[PDB]
Amino acid sequence: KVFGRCELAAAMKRHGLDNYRGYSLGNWVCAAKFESNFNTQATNRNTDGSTDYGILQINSRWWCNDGRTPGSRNLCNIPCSALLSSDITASVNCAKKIVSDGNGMNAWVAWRNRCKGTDVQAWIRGCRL
Ligand SMILES: [Cl-]
Ligand SMILES: [Cl-]
Ligand code: NA
Repeated sequence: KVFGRCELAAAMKRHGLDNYRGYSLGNWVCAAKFESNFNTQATNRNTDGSTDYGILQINSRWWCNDGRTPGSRNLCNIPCSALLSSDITASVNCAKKIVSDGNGMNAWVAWRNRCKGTDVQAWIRGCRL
């Protein structure tokens, strides 16, 4: 599923991301735009052999099982495929774990490079929230 901006903001808010660990909703919408272009089916292979999955591009080295990342963990206790669903529940639940890990939203390279320090509220402007 490819979300609209406000549609995604609304789903994220309902799943409790607005202000989660102090990150305003616009941070999460911004991260999703640049990680996945709001596409839940987005995948990207990394040099280390891990793969990023879903709307928040969650990586198999640590967070999910895909059966093909030797030596990896599955901290969210889910198959990576769960992160590709039209229903964002699994991605949000796992994202809450990631952002709690120690580095906050710096765990998302696109967030650090394209969202951090910008007017992130702009991502939720105009939305009925
Ligand atoms: Cl694996
Ligand atoms: Cl933080
Ligand atoms: Na894994």
